[PDB]
Amino acid sequence: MKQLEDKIEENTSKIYHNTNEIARNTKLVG
Amino acid sequence: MKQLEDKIEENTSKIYHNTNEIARNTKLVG
Amino acid sequence: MKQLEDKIEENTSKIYHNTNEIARNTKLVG
Repeated sequence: MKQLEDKIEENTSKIYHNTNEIARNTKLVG
Repeated sequence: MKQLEDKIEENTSKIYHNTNEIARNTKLVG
Repeated sequence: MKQLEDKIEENTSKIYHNTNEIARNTKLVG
């Protein structure tokens, strides 16, 4: 369970940062 | 298993939406 | 464990590719 939870959280964090950078680019292309 | 599967699916959904927004921005920057 | 690990890795790969495309768009909007 716990190492798998660690891997999922690493992906959750990568997704978080990507979502912010996508939003930044969305604003610039507007 | 099942709560972990729930978390993975939440990430799969976030990735799905991000992929669509990235494609949108890709088209605009072309 | 193993099928769940497979699903996590599929997400890790999708995130990898999205990160590269986001970087590409970031450079173009600069």
